[PDB]
Amino acid sequence: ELLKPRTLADLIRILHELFAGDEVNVEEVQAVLEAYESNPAEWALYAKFDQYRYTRNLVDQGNGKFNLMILCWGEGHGSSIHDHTDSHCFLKLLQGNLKETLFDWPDKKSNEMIKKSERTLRENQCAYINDSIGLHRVENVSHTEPAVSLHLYSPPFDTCHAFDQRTGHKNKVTMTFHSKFGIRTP
Ligand SMILES: [Fe+2]
Repeated sequence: ELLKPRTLADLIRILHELFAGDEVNVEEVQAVLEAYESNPAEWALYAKFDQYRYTRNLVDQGNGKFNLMILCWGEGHGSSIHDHTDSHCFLKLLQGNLKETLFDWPDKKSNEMIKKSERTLRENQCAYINDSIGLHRVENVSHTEPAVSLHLYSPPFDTCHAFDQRTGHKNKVTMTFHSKFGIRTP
């Protein structure tokens, strides 16, 4: 029985129930994430920016079956084109806007990866990606406004691949947490 999360803490409680089982109802999880109304005071602890690139800040370790984290994107900060390592990946905007560009999995032949589409994710919207949908790049194209997003992955993963837009060639990247539970982890 999906109810509106009153706060980030409440959202976290609800996610624990939604992942209590072995499977994931994606539309339910997306609906719940979207229904949470971003309250900057509730997530200020996790919103740790870096001047040069976006940061990943662990919020909740889940129950074995998922991770929840907050990503902070300075003006002009973006990601590589990348996958999500056979996991569900939900992205909800907490502040500002991000541009998401979608790409197809490349062919083994070296070739330019051409975008299949792009959209602007706006405050409070929750997007979903998984490998069956494709690859994406996410960027804060704003010149004046930082962005903050809330990400949920299941199962958790700490490696992914970055793709070279010119060739489609991939390289494994190990993902790191800038902070965990509000504590900077260098
Ligand atoms: Fe991503």
